[PDB]
Amino acid sequence: PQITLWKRPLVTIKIGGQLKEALLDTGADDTVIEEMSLPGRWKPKMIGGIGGFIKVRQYDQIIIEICGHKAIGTVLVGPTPVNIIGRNLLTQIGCTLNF
Amino acid sequence: PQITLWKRPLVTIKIGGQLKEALLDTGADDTVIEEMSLPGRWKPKMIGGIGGFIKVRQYDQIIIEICGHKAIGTVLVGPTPVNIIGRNLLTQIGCTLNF
Ligand SMILES: N[C@H](C(=O)Nc1cncc(F)c1CC[C@@H]1CN[C@H](COC(=O)NCC(F)(F)F)CO1)[C@@H](c1ccc(Cl)cc1)c1cc(F)cc(F)c1
Ligand SMILES: [Cl-]
Ligand SMILES: [Cl-]
Repeated sequence: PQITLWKRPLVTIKIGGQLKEALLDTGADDTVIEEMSLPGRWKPKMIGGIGGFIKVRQYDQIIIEICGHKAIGTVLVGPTPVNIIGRNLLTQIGCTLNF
Repeated sequence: PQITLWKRPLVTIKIGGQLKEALLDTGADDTVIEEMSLPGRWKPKMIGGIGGFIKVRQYDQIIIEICGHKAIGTVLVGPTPVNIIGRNLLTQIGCTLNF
């Protein structure tokens, strides 16, 4: 698909058996989801951006389905104001910016 | 151009006759630049990011070139960690997300 940017590029994702809405964010290095349980090992991480830093849990090798495309990668879980799909997963679905 | 996301989508911008580097950010509603002088009057604005909210100065109808494409619109100035080109200007340059 071709997604215009007149509104926030929100899409449905499937993660940890749950359907959620998330923002396709080219400015994010990482994928960050609001509090939820994920299986496996995790380690703490700090991520920064506008407003400063938040502490999150880093889960590796998490399968995700984004707008119907399956991928795998690291998923961070913590107090983000919005679920964001960052570059680490956007690359896997072949997402590019075009102008 | 077509920009992949294996690395940060950093581009050159020109504002106030000066070249700067900025991130093309589909997750950002607005465009926010690090401290600099801009002409005219400004209005107050609060923006929220991954770590919370920050106060910025809102300047309207600012001429800005983004990766060689001319835009004229709102630019926020404040304590952002990186210069961000958000949707307000990505739409002016005809940028879309594609996969
Ligand atoms: N309204 C909010 C917004 O648009 N804020 C905004 C506006 N204009 C310029 C900006 F910059 C911003 C800050 C966000 C941008 C998003 N992409 C980058 C993320 O990357 C890093 O954090 N670090 C990497 C590096 F930036 F440092 F490089 C840079 O921060 C929006 C939002 C809030 C937080 C986040 Cl995370 C993403 C989106 C939102 C809030 C909500 F509650 C519900 C929603 F649907 C949408
Ligand atoms: Cl990853
Ligand atoms: Cl590729």
